[PDB]
Amino acid sequence: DKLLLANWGLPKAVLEKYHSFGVKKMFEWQAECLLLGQVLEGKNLVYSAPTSAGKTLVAELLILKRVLEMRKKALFILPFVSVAKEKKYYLQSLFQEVGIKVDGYMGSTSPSRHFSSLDIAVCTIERANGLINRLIEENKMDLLGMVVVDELHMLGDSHRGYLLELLLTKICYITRKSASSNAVQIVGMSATLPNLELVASWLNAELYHTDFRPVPLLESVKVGNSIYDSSMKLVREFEPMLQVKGDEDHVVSLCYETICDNHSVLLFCPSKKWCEKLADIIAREFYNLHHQACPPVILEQKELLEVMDQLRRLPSGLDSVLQKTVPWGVAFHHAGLTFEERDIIEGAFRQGLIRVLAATSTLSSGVNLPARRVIIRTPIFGGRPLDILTYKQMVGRAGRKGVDTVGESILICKNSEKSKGIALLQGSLKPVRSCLQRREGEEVTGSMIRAILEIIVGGVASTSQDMHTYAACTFLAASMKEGKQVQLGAIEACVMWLLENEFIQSTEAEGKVYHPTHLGSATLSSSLSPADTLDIFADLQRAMKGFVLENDLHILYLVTPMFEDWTTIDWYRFFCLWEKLPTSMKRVAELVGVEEGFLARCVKGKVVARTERQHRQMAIHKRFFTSLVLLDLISEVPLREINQKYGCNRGQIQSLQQSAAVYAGMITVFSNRLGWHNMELLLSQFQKRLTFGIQRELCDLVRVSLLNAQRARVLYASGFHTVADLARANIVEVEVILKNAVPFKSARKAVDEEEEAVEERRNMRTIWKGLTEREAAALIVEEARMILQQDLV
Amino acid sequence: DKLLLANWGLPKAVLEKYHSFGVKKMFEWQAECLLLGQVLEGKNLVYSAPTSAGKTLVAELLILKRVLEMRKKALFILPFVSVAKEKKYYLQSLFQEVGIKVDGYMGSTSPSRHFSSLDIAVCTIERANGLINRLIEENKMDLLGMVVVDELHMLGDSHRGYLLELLLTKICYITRKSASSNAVQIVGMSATLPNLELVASWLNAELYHTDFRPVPLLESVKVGNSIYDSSMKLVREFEPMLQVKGDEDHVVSLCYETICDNHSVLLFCPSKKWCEKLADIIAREFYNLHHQACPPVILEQKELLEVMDQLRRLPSGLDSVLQKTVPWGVAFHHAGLTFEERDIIEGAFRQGLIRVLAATSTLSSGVNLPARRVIIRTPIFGGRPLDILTYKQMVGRAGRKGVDTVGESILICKNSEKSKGIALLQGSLKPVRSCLQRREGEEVTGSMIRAILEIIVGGVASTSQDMHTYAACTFLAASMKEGVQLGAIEACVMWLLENEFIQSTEASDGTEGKVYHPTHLGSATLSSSLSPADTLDIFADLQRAMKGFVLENDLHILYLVTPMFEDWTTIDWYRFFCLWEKLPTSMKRVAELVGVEEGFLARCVKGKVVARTERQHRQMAIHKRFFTSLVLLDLISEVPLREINQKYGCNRGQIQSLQQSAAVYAGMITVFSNRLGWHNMELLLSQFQKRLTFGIQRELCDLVRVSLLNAQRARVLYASGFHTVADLARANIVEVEVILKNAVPFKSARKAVDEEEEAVEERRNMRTIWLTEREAAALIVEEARMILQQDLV
DNA sequence: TTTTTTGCCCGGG
DNA sequence: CTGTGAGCTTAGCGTTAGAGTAGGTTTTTTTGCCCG
Repeated sequence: DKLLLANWGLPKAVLEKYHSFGVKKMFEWQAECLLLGQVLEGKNLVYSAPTSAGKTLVAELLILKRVLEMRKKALFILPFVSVAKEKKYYLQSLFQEVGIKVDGYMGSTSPSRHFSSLDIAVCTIERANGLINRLIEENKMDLLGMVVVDELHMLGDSHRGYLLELLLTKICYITRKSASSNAVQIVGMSATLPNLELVASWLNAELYHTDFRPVPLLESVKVGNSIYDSSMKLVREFEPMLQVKGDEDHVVSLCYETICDNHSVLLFCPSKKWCEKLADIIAREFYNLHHQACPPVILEQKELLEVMDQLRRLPSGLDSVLQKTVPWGVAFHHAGLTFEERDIIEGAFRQGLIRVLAATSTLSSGVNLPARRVIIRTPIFGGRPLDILTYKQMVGRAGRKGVDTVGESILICKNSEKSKGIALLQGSLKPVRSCLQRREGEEVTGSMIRAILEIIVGGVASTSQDMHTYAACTFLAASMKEGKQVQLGAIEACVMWLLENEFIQSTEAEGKVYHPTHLGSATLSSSLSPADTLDIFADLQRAMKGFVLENDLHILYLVTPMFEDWTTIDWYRFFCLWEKLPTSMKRVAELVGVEEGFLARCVKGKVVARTERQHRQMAIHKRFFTSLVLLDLISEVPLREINQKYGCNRGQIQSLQQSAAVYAGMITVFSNRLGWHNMELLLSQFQKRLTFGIQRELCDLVRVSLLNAQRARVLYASGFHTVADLARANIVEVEVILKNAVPFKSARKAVDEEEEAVEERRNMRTIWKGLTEREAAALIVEEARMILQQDLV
Repeated sequence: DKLLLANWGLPKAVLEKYHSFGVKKMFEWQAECLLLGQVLEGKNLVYSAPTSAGKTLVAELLILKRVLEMRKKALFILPFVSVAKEKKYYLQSLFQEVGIKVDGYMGSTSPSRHFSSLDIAVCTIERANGLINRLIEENKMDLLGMVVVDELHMLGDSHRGYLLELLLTKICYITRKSASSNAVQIVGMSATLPNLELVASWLNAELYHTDFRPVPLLESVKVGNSIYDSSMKLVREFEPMLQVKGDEDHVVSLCYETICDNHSVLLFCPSKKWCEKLADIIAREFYNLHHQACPPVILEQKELLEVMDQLRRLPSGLDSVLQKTVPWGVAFHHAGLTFEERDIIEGAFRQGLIRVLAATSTLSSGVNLPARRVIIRTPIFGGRPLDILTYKQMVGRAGRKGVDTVGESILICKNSEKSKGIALLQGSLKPVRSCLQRREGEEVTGSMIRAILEIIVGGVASTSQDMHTYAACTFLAASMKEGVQLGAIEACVMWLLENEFIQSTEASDGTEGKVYHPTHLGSATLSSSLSPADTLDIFADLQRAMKGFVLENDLHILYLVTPMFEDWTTIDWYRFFCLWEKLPTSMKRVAELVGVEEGFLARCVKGKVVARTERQHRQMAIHKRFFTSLVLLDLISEVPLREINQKYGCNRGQIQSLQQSAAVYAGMITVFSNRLGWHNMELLLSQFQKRLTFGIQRELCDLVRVSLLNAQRARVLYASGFHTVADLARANIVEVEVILKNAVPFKSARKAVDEEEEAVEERRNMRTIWLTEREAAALIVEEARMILQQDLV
């Protein structure tokens, strides 16, 4: 009964919470992983097990042990905000009865407390690195007592997760420089990489690996009728029941085959367009079955009506394809949907009301959504062969906790190029290699630059000897010394780059000693990338030369998120959208460096930049086009009009809203630390406006009149009007309120002013077909009184 | 028995203060004035006495009575800040022992708490008309218990003082409107106008006027050798005691002829330069008399040992002329002297240490200095015939209240001037007339527009029928009913509509006609205390700033915060053109956006300032304000004042008039933008207002001894390390260098793409000091440790 | 021609 | 708008310059940081 969790010294509350939330006994692999000789003595640990096992239970027990016994702050680092929230509630629900002050840093969420009062901080990678920089800047690094790290195999990505090398390297360096019984214990989960012994020995960790699964997975590939296992054993020839030309690979039959068993099918797709198309086809066959009408389909239509009606509450309305599919238990789930459509369709699949769910990779990662069967539609995604890590992560969802006894998965392929499928079933992950590693013919990399930047700006390792001592702690150094048995000259080409771009200063004494500029501290405090800072700071300088206070577009530009290919841009539509801009906004285009000749060149084709002019002219226009969308969001333009106007979609929009609201807070901290306090107040005073939710005190008014919420607010800020009060107000009183609600804009033409600049000031005061307040104050009374005449009935 | 103040039943604490401050018995005209039929009952009072009488003792006893008999608040309205401050401290030391809360609103000094807390507010006219607008807007007029008006004859001054008509009209109108036992007793004091009974009848006041003064006045004209009485009766022929080179009028002998009896002289000159000439001349002859030693002048030089050193102790230094004259008890006093130099010279003259004082009109008004003999150098002043009021204000200074028995005045006149000279003695004040009156061929006057504006915007008399009911309360109407305005009232609202200060509302409450409401430009104009004639420029300057604001430097914020003046100085258009051309492109950019132009600057050198049309008339106002902005920048740029006087040609009196006015304009134009709803521009202006303070703290002034420590560099050192100069000598040069580099805002040494090299040269030249920071950081320690070995002894 | 994913901290009392 | 003496080179003798004065909040009180 060594596996019975009650023996392990858990507090009874947590034991019963595990009895509530989970299972009473650990798996045997978990009992081994906790009992590597020094792990319970505080040795660092790296381990790997399938995600269907109780992967985090080992870490959670190690978290609780250290925080009960050593009573020091712990940091839990997770790859995504959604996982960070899900795990925060789990950890709170598990530990709160013990009083462990769990909170976390993720998205816009913050503890609303100073860190030194928490016990567990749950973080995304971005905010875990940011917090450690501030612990180093505050020199409070002594507070941190543990770090826990999921998906430690992310070290090899240029986009994200290299921060996880820098983060652990900073911890190791400060510890090693102090040490040369652990100050910080590191626990890492790494999904069974090869050369995982290298990651373990780099961290001085114990290593545990198992392939144990609560349920087995039959990975297989389909070509033609033939079904092969991982060994290429032909196990079945498939029958294309419900044979139709509607799918030449008979995807419907593999789904229907499992629908006939009353089990749930998960179906990964190359694209949102293909995913949307494929869910329509499947639903039409369940329509075709039921309207022509072997096992029948069970539809549970009483619940599908509740789900499909609940989706009607959402501001954008129910998707015109979900209207076709959801009545049959067919849905699609991808990041082209809004954030709530995702949450509702996830919950409806977790309970099995939806039984077929077509999806992109958004169900591979970020949400744990297990299924009984996983179908993967092609080995090629876009123009490229599927990442074998994505393949493993997709098929890893085929297991369930006893809801079936096995998992199954099917790669679908054609008979040509079949080996490019089998290469996934027989392959394995590439060895992980740190992004710090230069190519022999190449300049230093942006992650090495940022690694070197952070230490200096925090005042750690200001000497080049200390920079070489830091670099010896990297996973690159551990990887190099293993593989070889040049980095000393890669530091120099970074420090020069940090000098030539003014992030650091050199001071004499024998040698040189380096310090942050304000452009250093600003880059670090905003936790921007240096490569992005040279675009943001170049935009900020050109505003100091002439900031248009007349309107929001110029300051939206400065706070507009930096994205690469946030959409495809139709440069001809952008050219038209710029050409028709109002005068006081076309003046913003000229001042930010948008140019007729560049848009025309981008209409006439496409450009790949070859000069520092061309490399930033793109970065100007791409940022400006993104601001034109943000301008329409704060102007409350309907999203259905934005999508048609810009080619955007309602998922891209909602992520833009969430990103802009954070950029305004970074670039306030950026300008605050460049000392540009006249720009900080303009940005901080605008951070208060760059938000998009309904002010609930107004809600019962905007519920009815569909007026712009500022009109509702002034009709609330004056006289506290409900709709039943607006029906009583005098049309002349409302006209005076509507006239004196706005910030002033004179109607006259000034001397030496173009009338095309005056017309905008008089137009901005109009309320709609050109309703002046004289007229609008009547129509608003007519609307209010005619509605009230139909609401008290 | 009615003359002895003890018999009037004062509270004994105030009797003891009057026994301390002056004569214990009232003058007979004061007892008669206080015993008009109803002035003690509460009826308004208008009275006149020569200013050397106890003119204000009447109003002081009326104040004290009503403030004790009623818990209502007195408002004491005085023509200048100097007399206002003096009256405040007098009234404080008089009433504080009774517990009456006396404070005031003057010249950028304000009470510790809002008017609700006070019993008496002593204020200038413009801060009186300010406060009265706040009492009307707050609807707190019930608090106003009494108004006491000095210099009520100023109602006819078109430049300033007509506000005393608007103020009293609005008090009378709100009294009439609300009441129609006196609600607000107005006590008015005036010089003896011909039509003073009309001013009394307008206020329904009782009238008293008398010629009694304790020291009788002899007026005379010296024409040629010959001295005439007021009747042109010859009294004496004067031959000069002193032979003097080029003293064709014997003015030096006219001074000396009473210096021989130890009596002081006050000499009024047409100009500052003519004062300095005459002070030098008179000093030369008193030196010559003593060097050749007529009776030798007694100089009391032991007392001048303080005064003349105290002028050397002053940061102005002892003026190049004052070095020569002050040892001999000759001084000059005019608006070009720094305010502390005036106070020292006033005190020495009041003590009798100075025995001849030349002055411009600055001692005719706003300063009480008596002298036995007043001499007026010409009947023509500055190309004008001298004003008969100004002459009587000058001559009124003759006679010293208790020291002397007779006052003498000599007007000096040429034989050609005789007709104009005699007319100043035989003449008398012109009848007062309100400036609200149109000339039959002229446009409606700005005094009426500001009158009609304030009622509307304050929420009073919002209908034309009420405007006619207001107009009937003016002193204009009282002037006319004794015997055209019908078009003036309607033309004003036509003007205030065409210039968007008010809103025409066609209210539906009846067919009777329109209602008028404030715009935001109305409220801003009123609550800033600006004239409508100024806010047509202050708006167009501020409106053209919104189109593109240079945050890169202070100059564009200062161009919004400078005072507005006509002929603050002469502008040498060549040394402006040569000085605009010399600006950095950081600031030559601002000149483009502000609207300064070569086609105007290079035309003023070659033509005349006469602007024929509104385009040119504003174009001139752009440039004159920009020139004032350069001077005001240099004052905050720590340019030494001796340089500024060379660079622009202003003087150390105008500079203080600019420093005092600009600090207030930073407040007014905040509130102007605040009411316009331009809350972004308000926040830039409100932050910048924190920098417009010019007094360095003496706690920092220790560091200011160091040659390299600009007040910024001293302050940031004191902020960084609270350093004594001993500690700056103790400091490490590298630590100092780090402090010097950390203190500044970041500016890039790099050039950016699509800059031009001048734009980056200005960032580099702005980062250095008049030395690179490393270089200065050595010299500063070598300087500090050179000081310390000299400072320890 | 086409996928999903992430940074900041304040203001009350 | 005026008037006349203030200013220029060699200096004996040309003609431009020149008065003084004023507007606005927030402010105190209980102080600071956790906890809004």
